[PDB]
Amino acid sequence: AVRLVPHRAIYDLTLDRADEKSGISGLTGRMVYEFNGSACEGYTTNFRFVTRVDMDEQPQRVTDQQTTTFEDADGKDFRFVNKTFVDKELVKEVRGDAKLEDGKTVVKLSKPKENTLDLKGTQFPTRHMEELIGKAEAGQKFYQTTLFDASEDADRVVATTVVVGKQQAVPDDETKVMGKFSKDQVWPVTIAYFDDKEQQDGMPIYRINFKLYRNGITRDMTMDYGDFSMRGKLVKLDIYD
Repeated sequence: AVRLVPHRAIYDLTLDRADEKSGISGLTGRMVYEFNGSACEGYTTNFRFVTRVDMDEQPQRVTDQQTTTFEDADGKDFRFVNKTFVDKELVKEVRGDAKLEDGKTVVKLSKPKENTLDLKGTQFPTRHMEELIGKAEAGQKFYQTTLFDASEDADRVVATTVVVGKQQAVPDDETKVMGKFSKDQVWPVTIAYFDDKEQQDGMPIYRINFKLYRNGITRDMTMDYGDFSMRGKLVKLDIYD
């Protein structure tokens, strides 16, 4: 019984920490997230991820990831498109479908190649987000689950461990931008992503920390990619009707 609010949110990306291994000297970027739909309607998610990464030796590299998804009301279907541009050239495109039928996840992909995949039964991003809020509202602070998000190659189920903290409402730069929801409580949330196939030290493949609102909005993002981490700060929030 969670009602995610339709909105457009623009985040400004900055470099948090850089490993020597990474070779990254700078990273500025932006992310634009738009989410619309309804339990009756369904959910449409549009997002673009742009990172300008500086390398000392090399010329700048600007990666633009553009994606669009749709998830059905019942949460049994999930349509997805992944485009990735490197210095303005489309270098990767991922496009397919997945359905929740027979406690299995059948993934039908249009691109790069035409392929079907029976995977482990799971949940999709809107449902998972909804479960995160519910568990949080009901006082839960630690749990394990799986997810299919159609990121990277869209060929697997990811185990996600969620850790929730105490509700806080500390006004910051992000809050001023938001408006009416600016004075609402948030839950600190850390999601660590694990894959069964291999872990270097049982390390998660990716980890993100964020502050989450009851209505699905999030801010104060930090993405740990391993060697390097990125920061995402909300800079503009548009609340739809």
